[PDB]
Amino acid sequence: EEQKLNVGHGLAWSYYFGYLRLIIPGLQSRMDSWKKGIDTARKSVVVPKLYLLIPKSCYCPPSITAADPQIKVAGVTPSFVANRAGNQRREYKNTVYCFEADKTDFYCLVEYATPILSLYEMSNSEEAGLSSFDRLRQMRTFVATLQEIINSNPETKDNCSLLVYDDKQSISMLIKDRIEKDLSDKALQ
Amino acid sequence: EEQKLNVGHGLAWSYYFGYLRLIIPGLQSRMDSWKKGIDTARKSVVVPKLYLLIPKSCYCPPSITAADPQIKVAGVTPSFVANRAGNQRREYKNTVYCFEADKTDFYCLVEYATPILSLYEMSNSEEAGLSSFDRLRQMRTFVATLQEIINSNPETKDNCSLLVYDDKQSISMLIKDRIEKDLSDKALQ
Repeated sequence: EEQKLNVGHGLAWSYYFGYLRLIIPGLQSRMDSWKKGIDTARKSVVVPKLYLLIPKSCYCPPSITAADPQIKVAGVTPSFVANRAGNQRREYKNTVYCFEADKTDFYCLVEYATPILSLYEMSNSEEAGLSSFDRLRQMRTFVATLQEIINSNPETKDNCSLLVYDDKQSISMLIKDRIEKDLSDKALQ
Repeated sequence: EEQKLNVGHGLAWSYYFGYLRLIIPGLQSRMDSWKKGIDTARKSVVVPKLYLLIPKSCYCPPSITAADPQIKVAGVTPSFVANRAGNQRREYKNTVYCFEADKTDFYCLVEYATPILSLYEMSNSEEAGLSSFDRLRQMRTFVATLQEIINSNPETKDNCSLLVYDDKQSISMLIKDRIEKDLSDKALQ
């Protein structure tokens, strides 16, 4: 049936509790400590936000740097600890990316929304129950639900942005345009 | 709404394409090579199946051995490679467990169904959209969908068994009873 192919709401709740709720809270404070390590002649903007890439094809390439060689790994925050299910502790580190634009170095966190890779696989699969699968519809439920979850948590609301785009430009260019849009409003506030 | 809390079908499709489709196919052949390493006086049964623990609470403890100290790590298959999304290769290894019962050593693969940990978190969370969340209903959609996916792939159908149980006995005892049930029928066939 089509109902077993209602998958997007699940992918969102899983991505949040299994990952985003763990790696995002605290991010501003971590970037404040990390930012103090930049000491250069170069103008640099450090944005304490994770930019989540949601390509329309749902194809998540395995390396950011390989998809856009303008986005280069700048380093990594110090490790921190986060808890699932009350008491299940794991160590994490945020990976900082850097791209140059308009003679200024921009630093942020960037990742693909890896759960949508299953949307890609379900749409190209051969498996049996998949005839009435609608990739864009599930990608929309994912985005919509995930956006609502992220907004409902003040530890994630302002430190996370979902970037939906047609991957058929470049991702660094997309991120630069979003950073400009976001930074204007944070100054307005 | 309740519809954004229809999550079980998603957790199942994600667990399959993001994990089970990758670590299960080939398992019989891997256990055949691994089995040849057992050389002892002890009677031993090597079952080439992954037994997936689905506790009713949806609490997945972080160690099999810590939940049941009768299930001990016996070793690991040689590494193999599996592909997501056509071309995204990662290395994997199957972890073999051993428990003793009735004076015979039983060897198999055992894992908790980790996606259900998000069902646990959604039911104890405080987050906003979660008022009409029904943990058992979502755990049933998960099991039902996952069972259908696993059966539709001949590379997984016979090398995977879902063990649903009330975690309020022991898991090794549960697995032993399922192995007896399964081994009878494989002989009938």
